[PDB]
Amino acid sequence: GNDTSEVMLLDTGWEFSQSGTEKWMPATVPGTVHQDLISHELLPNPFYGMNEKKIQWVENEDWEYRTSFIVSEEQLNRDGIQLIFEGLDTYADVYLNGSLLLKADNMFVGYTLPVKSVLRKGENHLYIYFHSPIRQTLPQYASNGFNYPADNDHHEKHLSVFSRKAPYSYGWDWGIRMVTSGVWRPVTLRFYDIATISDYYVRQLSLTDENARLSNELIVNQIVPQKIPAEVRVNVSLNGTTVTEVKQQVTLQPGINHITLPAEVTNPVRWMPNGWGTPTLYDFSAQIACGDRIVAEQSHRIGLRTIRVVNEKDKDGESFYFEVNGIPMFAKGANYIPQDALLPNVTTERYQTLFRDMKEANMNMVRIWGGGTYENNLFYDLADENGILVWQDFMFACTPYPSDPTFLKRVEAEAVYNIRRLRNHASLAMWCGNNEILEALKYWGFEKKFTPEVYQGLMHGYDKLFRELLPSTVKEFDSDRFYVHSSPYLANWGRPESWGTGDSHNWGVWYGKKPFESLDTDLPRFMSEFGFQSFPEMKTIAAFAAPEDYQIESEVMNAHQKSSIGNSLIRTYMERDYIIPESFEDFVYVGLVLQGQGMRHGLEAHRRNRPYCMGTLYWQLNDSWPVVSWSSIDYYGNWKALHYQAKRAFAPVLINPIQQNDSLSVYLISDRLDTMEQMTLEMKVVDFDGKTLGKKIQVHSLEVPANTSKCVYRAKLDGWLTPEDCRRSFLKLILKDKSGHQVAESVHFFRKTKDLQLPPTSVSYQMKQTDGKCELTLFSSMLAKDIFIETPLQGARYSDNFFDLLPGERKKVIITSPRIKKGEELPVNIKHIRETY
Ligand SMILES: *[C@H]1[C@H](N)[C@H](CO)[C@@H](O)[C@H](O)[C@@H]1O
Ligand SMILES: [Br-]
Ligand SMILES: [Br-]
Ligand SMILES: [Br-]
Ligand SMILES: [Br-]
Ligand SMILES: [Br-]
Ligand SMILES: [Br-]
Ligand SMILES: [Cl-]
Ligand SMILES: [Cl-]
Ligand SMILES: [Cl-]
Ligand SMILES: [Cl-]
Ligand SMILES: [Cl-]
Ligand SMILES: [Cl-]
Ligand code: NA
Ligand code: NA
Repeated sequence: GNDTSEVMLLDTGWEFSQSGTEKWMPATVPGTVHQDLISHELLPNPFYGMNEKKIQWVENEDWEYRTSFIVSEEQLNRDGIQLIFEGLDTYADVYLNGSLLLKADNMFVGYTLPVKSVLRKGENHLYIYFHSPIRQTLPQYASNGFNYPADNDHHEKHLSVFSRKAPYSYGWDWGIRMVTSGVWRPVTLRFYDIATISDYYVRQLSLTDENARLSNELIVNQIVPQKIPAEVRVNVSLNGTTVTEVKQQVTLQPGINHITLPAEVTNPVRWMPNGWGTPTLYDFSAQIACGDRIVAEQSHRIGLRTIRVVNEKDKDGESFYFEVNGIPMFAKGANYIPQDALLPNVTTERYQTLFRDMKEANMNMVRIWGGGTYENNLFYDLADENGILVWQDFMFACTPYPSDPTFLKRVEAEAVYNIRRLRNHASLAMWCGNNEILEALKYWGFEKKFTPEVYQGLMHGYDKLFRELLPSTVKEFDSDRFYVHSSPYLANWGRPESWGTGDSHNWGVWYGKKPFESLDTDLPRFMSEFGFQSFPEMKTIAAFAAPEDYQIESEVMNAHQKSSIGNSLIRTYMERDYIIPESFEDFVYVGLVLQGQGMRHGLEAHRRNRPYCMGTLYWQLNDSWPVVSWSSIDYYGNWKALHYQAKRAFAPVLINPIQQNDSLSVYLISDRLDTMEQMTLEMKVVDFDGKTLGKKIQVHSLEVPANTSKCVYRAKLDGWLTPEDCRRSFLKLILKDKSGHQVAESVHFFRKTKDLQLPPTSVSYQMKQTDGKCELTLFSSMLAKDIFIETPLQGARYSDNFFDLLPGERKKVIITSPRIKKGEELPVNIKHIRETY
């Protein structure tokens, strides 16, 4: 960083051409073939209506990129010059001034190339030829004798498995097929003296409250022929002030040098996850000094913490949980997918907003699921500074893969590159070999699809990749981080004997058609996947569809559904709990309410059942395009009802009323580090007009210990509420400390929404609108159920939404958007259940 090197970004002056046309046009780099075409209206909007079919032709053509740049005489006399490609998608021939520098074959590898002997004083010409990844792999497929069973690869021929390229680019059961190419990450040229730091690893040797012991491991590449005396320095600082400083004398030899400097931090300030404290980061800087001058420098942000994954046999089967700084931590978060069909269109602002969405929803963990990418350095920096643990899959999902020597050598290159790239992040907690490949080999009926000899080949192939190569590479390069070969590693949703062993993917809800209530009984040791779909709200549907298409199974809505079951299954689930509205608009509103309430029920069952269950990661956080899917946040950044419900279900203190077998239990759930003493629970039945039925019920002298779920109240329904009252009232619950200050509250309904006697009502609101802001006060004299405050403004944020407005209780809501202007009244439309029939 702060050294005598000069860096030139090659981010301007690029042109592209469809190969064999000789027509050139301006391009943006980093970027994609598809975005470059869109920018010159050579493709329609890939996301609108039926346009998916209309853009498939791009994957059959080859594509060429070129730029030129100036090098001075002074630059050419530096000791060394490197050209760095952080990403090429995928089969790319790189030519500089007549030299073939590189034949790239892995989207997930960065390439560092020496170019000083090939550079010229004046103009320099860089050309890149991108072979179609389809045409490049058709002969490979022809030679194979069988088709890999990759059902998410939306083509007769399943060519995805032969290419180290983002699996979802070929299609997915929530995804558009956009098999793109190009310079997907930045290109840089570094001019320097003596040497570069190829790698800086801060290895934590031990950590106690009294001391942290580190080993600073440096790989230094020396480009000059002489022996060079040098001083290696490491500076450890906190908030700009030096904590400790160490140095070592060396003489650097030509080529690779290994340097190790120990360092200690007495009374260390620990990194803590979101909800448990501050995600404190130290600045570790390494310098190579030759005389006056600092020839190379590299820094990392470093969090001092311990992370142990506990996976041991016990009385219930096999445990699966995270211990952070010595304390077992119930996991709360979601599975993350790519934010766009076109990865470089995802901006810094969009990454910062997604981490804001996770932190505000009380999350402490994200799984980077194995059909996407190894994410960019910014994703992992934001995880570090927001206290969110990362579960990292390798990029293999839902099919067996090849295991021939050439293919395994490509995989080894990506594994070593991305382990060294990511191993200094505080957030990084564990590596996972793949998503569901063992499950697929055991249970998806491959015995019947292939010969005995091919099935046998697939099974031996699984072990070579997932039980040998990947675990050895983690042992060698990240030896204190946990690795598991697959998620889920043994449990099957169809086999209850197996649920006590490791993590679960519960396909029972959605694919199995089970009701949401099944989640109270079908418990795992750790839920790493479960979910339910929704249509996104109307302002997103209008981005891909017209009013002619507003039907659950129109041609266009079916084109924005990629699951087998499809859109009618949502109708099937809705009927069990809600009256089905006639309006499409009203159906969509109720679908959002449905997904939120059903999933929140599962999240609550998982926390309630700790310590048998030690975490829950729902499917899925986010969307790559305008689509019907399992997401809690649509493509445009709009929170669905699920996201507000995840935030509530993940609250550090939670009152959880649960009704089973005509009785009510109330559990108090805490992920706090401190115990709470002398607490009062208070409850009160209130009818849909605001009249108390009976007296208040009070439970005193309650203890809520750190990191526990405990029952503190049970009562039969017969003898308390009339069946008529269960249709016409709700329970208010509140938790207060010794002094009577409120620390939590909850609302309970005794019957399904469709069996409620909801009074017709209207929600009135006053509005005060300034620049960037609108403050609403809401009022109804009768209960309004599950209200949705709807506005046309894309990405508008709400203090709250998708909540019950209680009878004669005024409610303040704040709406923020940089697009909100004083004197330009924001349109507001307030929906509620009773209005839909
Ligand atoms: C789980 C997800 N629910 C889908 C199938 O139900 C599919 O994306 C994949 O199997 C995921 O792991
Ligand atoms: Br060089
Ligand atoms: Br180099
Ligand atoms: Br050495
Ligand atoms: Br990047
Ligand atoms: Br293993
Ligand atoms: Br019941
Ligand atoms: Cl020196
Ligand atoms: Cl937490
Ligand atoms: Cl076969
Ligand atoms: Cl219909
Ligand atoms: Cl309820
Ligand atoms: Cl009404
Ligand atoms: Na990079
Ligand atoms: Na919990």
